[PDB]
Formats: sequence, structure tokens, C-alpha cells
Amino acid sequence: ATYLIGDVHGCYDELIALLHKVEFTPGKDTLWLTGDLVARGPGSLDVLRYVKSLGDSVRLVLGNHDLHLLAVFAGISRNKPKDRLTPLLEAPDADELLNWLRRQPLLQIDEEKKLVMAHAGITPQWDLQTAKECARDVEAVLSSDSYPFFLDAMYGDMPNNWSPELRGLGRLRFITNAFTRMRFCFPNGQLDMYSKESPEEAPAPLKPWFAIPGPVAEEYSIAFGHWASLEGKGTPEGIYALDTGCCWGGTLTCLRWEDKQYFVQPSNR
Ligand SMILES: Nc1ncnc2c1ncn2[C@@H]1O[C@H](COP(=O)(O)OP(=O)(O)O)[C@@H](O)[C@H]1O
Ligand SMILES: [Mn+2]
Ligand SMILES: [Mn+2]
Repeated sequence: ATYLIGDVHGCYDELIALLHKVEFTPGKDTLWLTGDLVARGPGSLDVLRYVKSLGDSVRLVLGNHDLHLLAVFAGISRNKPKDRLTPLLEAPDADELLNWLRRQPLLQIDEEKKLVMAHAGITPQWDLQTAKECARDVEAVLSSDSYPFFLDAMYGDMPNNWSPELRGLGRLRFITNAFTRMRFCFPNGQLDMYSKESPEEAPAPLKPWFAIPGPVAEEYSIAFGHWASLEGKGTPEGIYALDTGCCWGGTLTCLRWEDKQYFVQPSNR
């Protein structure tokens, strides 16, 4: 079977309990994770150890907190105490775990299932070919020896409008924001980088990225995490918002793809 789980945010106990609930069996089953594996929850170290050990039985996309962790590890950004990253950063296998983490994709595609995954979703300004190329470019810099220069460059809220003519720093920043920070769009599809609330309480003319028709969503189901204020509701057919806020005292959600059956694990704190 195929299982898709939203943002774990260091909630290792809840992850393991949910996976035992569905009897997840590496070799017979595959697990999809929406990213933001780490931070806020107490168990980022255990989460990373486990997900890395799954190997080919897991398909991960990186989220904004995974990228932030990489930036802290490389000394680009400052550690926020609330993230609870110190046990992972000080772990004897920190190098192993994080060098593995920076090699993981921003985008997963399964053609037989017609299924696409990224942390924040797919901007309506991208077709599948363009999303693929952008994911490849950013993954290539993330997996290179020079990845801390990229991590430093990534921070920023501009430009927020895609164009194939974008070059250099602006292009990489947009790609990063579209995959890992996107929530609301302007009607022309341009990113808004500020509002993090639920769609009903957002100001006009902002609309959810998935409320705007785009070539990828027209042909593929899209699964994503990231947008916890959504609470996994209010999406159209073929759009699966899996982040139900486990680190926030909400719930960890698992979707079995074959029968679209949901399994839910309450937060422990
Ligand atoms: N149910 C909710 N309603 C409104 N805001 C929320 C809700 N849940 C989380 N948030 C807020 O959303 C902000 C962004 O957090 P989140 O959606 O989890 O994304 P990320 O993990 O990338 O930081 C947090 O500052 C939190 O306070
Ligand atoms: Mn996120
Ligand atoms: Mn998150």
C-alpha cells in the first residue's frame, strides 16, 4: 500500500503510532512525507534517523523547516530555541543525517498514480515540465559542496512572479518560495509571502494557490503539507492538504492512496 503523511515536525511518537495503526511494512508499502520533518516537536533527531533508514520505502520532499535546519547546521542562520533542534545538531551522526537530508527532492511524481507531491504545492504558474526543471536546479545546488551559499541566498520574499526569463538569485529564491512557502496567490497567480491564515479569514483578492486553475492540478492529484491553518479542509477534488498541525496540538494525518482512507493520530501534547 501507499501511505501519505503530512508535516511531522519532530513528533516521532505520533508518527510511529500512526504507522503501527496501518501496519506500515517496508517492502510491501511505501510512505510519502510532505516535509517539515523537524522542529517544534521534541523528536527531530529520532524522526530523521527513522526516515533516513527507510530508504526506497520513503518518498520525501523538503519543507521550509528542513531547509532552515540545513541553514542552521551550515552556520548560515541562527538557531531559534523554540525549534528544539539542539539534540539533532549535536548528535554524533549529525553530518550523516543532514548530508542525507540535503540530497532529498523538492518534488515527487508518480505517473501511474497521476500523483504529485511538494511541501507547499505547485504554483498555478508552472506546468509539469517547468516544475520538474526548477526542482532539479534547486536540488542540484542543495546536493553540491557549495550548498551553504545557496542556503544564504534563498532567504527573501521577492520576486514573487514566475517568468522563464528569471535568472540567478531571483530565480532560485522564487523556486524555493513556490515549493516550500506558498499559500495564497493573487488572481494572476503571483505569490503572497505574508498571510498564513485560513482561506476564509484571508483578505481579498487573495485566493488559495489551489483555487486557481493550473496545468499540473488539471491533470494530476497534488498532495502537500505546510499550510496548517487550512486544517486539511476546504480543498477541491484532487487536492490533498495533509498538514493537520500535529506539532501544534492538532493531529497527524495519514492517507492511504488505494482506497483514499484516512487514519488520524491525536497529538500527545
Ligand atoms: N489552525 C490555525 N489557525 C491559524 N493559524 C495557525 C493555525 N495553526 C497554525 N497556525 C499558525 O501558522 C503559522 C505558520 O505555521 P505552519 O502553518 O505550521 O507552517 P510551517 O511549519 O512551515 O511554519 C504559525 O505561526 C502558527 O501560529
Ligand atoms: Mn512548512
Ligand atoms: Mn510545517
